[PDB]
Amino acid sequence: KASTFRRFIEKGGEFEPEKGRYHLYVAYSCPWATRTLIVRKIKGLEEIVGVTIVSPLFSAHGWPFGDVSPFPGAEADPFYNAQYVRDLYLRADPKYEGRFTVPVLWDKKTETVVNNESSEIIRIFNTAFNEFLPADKAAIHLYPEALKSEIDEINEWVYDTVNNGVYKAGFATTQQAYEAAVIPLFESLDRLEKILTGKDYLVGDQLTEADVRLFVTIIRFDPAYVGHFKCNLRTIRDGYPAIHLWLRKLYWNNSAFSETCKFDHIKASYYAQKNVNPTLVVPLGPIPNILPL
Amino acid sequence: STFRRFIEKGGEFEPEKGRYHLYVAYSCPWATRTLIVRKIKGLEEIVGVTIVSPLFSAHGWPFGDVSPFPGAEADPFYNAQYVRDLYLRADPKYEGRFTVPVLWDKKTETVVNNESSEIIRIFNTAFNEFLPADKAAIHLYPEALKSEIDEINEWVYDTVNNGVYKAGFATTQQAYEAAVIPLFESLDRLEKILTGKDYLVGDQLTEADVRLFVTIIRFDPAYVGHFKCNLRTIRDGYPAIHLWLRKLYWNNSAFSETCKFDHIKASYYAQKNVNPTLVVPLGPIPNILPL
Ligand SMILES: N[C@@H](CCC(=O)N[C@@H](CS)C(=O)NCC(=O)O)C(=O)O
Ligand SMILES: N[C@@H](CCC(=O)N[C@@H](CS)C(=O)NCC(=O)O)C(=O)O
Repeated sequence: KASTFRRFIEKGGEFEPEKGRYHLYVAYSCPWATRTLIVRKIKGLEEIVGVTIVSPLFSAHGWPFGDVSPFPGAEADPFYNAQYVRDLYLRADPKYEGRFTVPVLWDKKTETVVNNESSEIIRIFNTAFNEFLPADKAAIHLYPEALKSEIDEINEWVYDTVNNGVYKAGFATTQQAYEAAVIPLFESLDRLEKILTGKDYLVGDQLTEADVRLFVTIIRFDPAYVGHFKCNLRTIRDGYPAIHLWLRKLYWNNSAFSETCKFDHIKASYYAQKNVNPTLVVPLGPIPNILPL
Repeated sequence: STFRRFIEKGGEFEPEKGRYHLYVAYSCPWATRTLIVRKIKGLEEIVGVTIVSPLFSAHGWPFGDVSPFPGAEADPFYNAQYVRDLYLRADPKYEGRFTVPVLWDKKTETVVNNESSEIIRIFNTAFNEFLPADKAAIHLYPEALKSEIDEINEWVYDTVNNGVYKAGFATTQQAYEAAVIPLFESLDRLEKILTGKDYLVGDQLTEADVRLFVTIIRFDPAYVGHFKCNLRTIRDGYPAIHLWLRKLYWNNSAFSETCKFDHIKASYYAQKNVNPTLVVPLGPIPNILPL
């Protein structure tokens, strides 16, 4: 089901570019939301766009805030005493009938959802706030014109077979559906492994959003997807050395990627999914969550 | 286990060819012990075997005609539908568990022994009169090594053979962690023992290797994922264990001919209480890496 709040932050538009007006609601466990946290740090937007961390322990009413479901690092809603993320959506639109997903890019002025599509939120962040940033941060652009077509091409099959692929495998309820998802997933990892052989970045020998969008899946792979989602033909760390190297360089050499990566949130969210893991036990491995360089 | 008799000249169960029969599941590591030793000792035409379905049911282990699965067999002797039918033929008032392995006596129609650690010891000597000289000479629990074998078996049994189950069937975070940490500590200890060695004890194959093997061969294919025994894998975390394991599997056909990874994975991942989706993962690929 596609996200249905698809607005932008544009001069003269509904959502004028401003400092201290827009706010992200996210779960650290969610790769889609983590995309927006990574790009928020890359672009130096921490004092321009606020963030609230919901509890990673998904509930019968959806994402709870940290007062409802305490967890280290999870926060109460600062603004409306919202108890679950759905309260934000119903505040924005009492008749809303979509899903109550994170990430939420929220407008505090008009009290509505600007955009709840991670792929668009991170593109908003490329330019919408540049006037509020120092020159070096303003210049960063993870979706530049010259590389857009190439980025779109690799994004298309990474999204379908890898970003969504792990879920297609993990949430499959038949053997047939599981196999139909996990095989194209690992074929695409085989392909990414070739593309990344001898390279630090997927596109253009520079960091782009294609890297960000892949990273949020791959960083969760050995710690959660291999076991919980049965994506276990091989691991990243032992089966895919070019991807493994690319992953570790992003994580260990760029604080935007490590400081937004909370492996305890990640593992707690996935392994609390009772329909898949009814014992609710969280495995202690793999050790470590990500190997050093 | 409560049938604990032996096969001895002059005893209740005389050593004979064609009289005793094993009922086993390929998925069960305890039962696989008896299959491995059966082949090591060349007993295939002396002690029969029937393979039950790995698809454990509400009535226990079914036979292959009840719950078909490649390689699972019908009961040849009593049209048994489930393993419990053998136990109840032996003792209608039996109140124990209907476990495999079963070492069965076709003559008196009873369970001689349903304890794997004793079945494989019976196999060291009880049938030697029926064997060629080279098979007869094999003894996997020899007097000179017994004390050392017993020492390693004690903690392998407690923390590794049983440990994977203590971890996988724990229902609290606390109990899982209490089981999985000693499991991997004991793997660390075994890794040191096996560095530069082909065998755990005495530079020769013993029952200690067999009893460890049945757990380790199931480790990357099932225990890591299904039982959350995932601090590290054998193949990438434990090179000395991995080498020992691969030499046994690839160089001694008793260990490969009796290793059915499809049965192994089907049994574990059909356990609804742990894996309600019932999906069987396609990995790891391969089940065991080559030498
Ligand atoms: N297409 C959205 C997907 C966001 C999404 O699916 N988030 C999940 C968490 S990983 C969520 O909030 N699920 C709650 C639900 O679907 O009810 C995006 O990329 O931002
Ligand atoms: N102590 C016995 C254990 C045998 C055992 O537990 N077998 C399991 C399969 S791995 C079984 O048959 N479980 C059926 C049950 O408990 O009902 C031995 O080592 O032979």
